[PDB]
Amino acid sequence: RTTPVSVNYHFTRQCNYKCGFCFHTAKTSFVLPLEEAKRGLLLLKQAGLEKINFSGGEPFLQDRGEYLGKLVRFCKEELALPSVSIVSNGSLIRERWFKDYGEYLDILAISCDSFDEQVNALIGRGQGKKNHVENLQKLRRWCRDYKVAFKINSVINRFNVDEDMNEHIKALSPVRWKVFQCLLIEGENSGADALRAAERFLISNEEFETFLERHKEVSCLVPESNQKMKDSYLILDEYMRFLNCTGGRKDPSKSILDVGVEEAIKFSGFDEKMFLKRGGKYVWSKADLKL
Ligand SMILES: Nc1ccn([C@@H]2O[C@H](COP(=O)(O)OP(=O)(O)OP(=O)(O)O)[C@@H](O)[C@H]2O)c(=O)n1
Ligand SMILES: Nc1ncnc2c1ncn2[C@@H]1O[C@H](CSCC[C@H](N)C(=O)O)[C@@H](O)[C@H]1O
Ligand code: SF4
Ligand SMILES: [Cl-]
Ligand SMILES: [Cl-]
Repeated sequence: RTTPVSVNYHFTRQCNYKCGFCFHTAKTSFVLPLEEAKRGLLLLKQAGLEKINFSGGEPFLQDRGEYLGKLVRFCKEELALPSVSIVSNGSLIRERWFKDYGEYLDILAISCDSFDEQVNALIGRGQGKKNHVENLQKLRRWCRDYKVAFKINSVINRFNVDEDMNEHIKALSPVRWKVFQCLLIEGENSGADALRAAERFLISNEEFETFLERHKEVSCLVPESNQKMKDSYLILDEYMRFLNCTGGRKDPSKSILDVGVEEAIKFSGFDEKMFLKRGGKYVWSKADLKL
């Protein structure tokens, strides 16, 4: 009964950053061959896909960004998907990629948890070599130049919960600013079998709400508490298995490449009502936006 309208494909678990709360960790080095990823994406389109978001891991890592670029163009041009988006740490994105693939990308989301360099060092977002605020503005201006909608994602955690980001976010003029409460996922950032330990990053719901109220002036803010975020996505892992988070883990279905979309998605644990409640359906085609 679940139509895969908007799906996240975490095609790699490799990353070049070390965020201490990371909930999608470097557990394998498996990435599908490009042709098999395309086959899976076609299956999703035949099942009703409208929006694909490429995630990870850091999606720009694979084949020096060309794997991601080829999938972006395939989805936009061959599948005719209404929306093709990416969530990225932004560290590896070069102007050449915009020249080659930007036409086909609706939305580029860059994760930015703080505009303070010491906070980003506490979190593990890079090694502070780049001027982070300038790099974000550089990507934002390339999104302007190459006509891609710009989005920012922030994880609200112990180290940025008191931060005032109003001016910095407005200066980047995003179409969408997703504000996530830091989320615990067993086997990723919690428990004995996890590469990360997010407990020391967590904040209460009350603290999260205080952050939201501080940023009411930002029109593009989309808030996601733990309850709004945990089960409200369709998440495909690097084997194109749906990850079910209803048990606090990322429990994989069988692969859509083996059993098909309809069989696998029955085990996704997707909460469609919450997907809608958090604003998961929106004007997501850049051709329908005013950039
Ligand atoms: N329990 C969860 C919930 C979400 N995610 C991942 O967290 C990221 C959230 O990024 P977001 O910008 O919200 O994803 P989109 O699908 O692009 O969001 P939207 O379409 O609402 O803009 C996604 O890769 C999602 O799959 C996750 O790994 N585990
Ligand atoms: N424990 C956690 N709770 C909430 N959001 C988290 C999280 N760990 C990671 N995220 C967010 O989930 C999204 C996808 S993470 C993978 C994409 C890319 N490496 C990136 O960081 O943007 C990012 O916006 C990231 O900041
Ligand atoms: S949240 Fe940080 S560590 Fe996790 S995949 Fe994104 S950049 Fe990498
Ligand atoms: Cl079609
Ligand atoms: Cl919320």
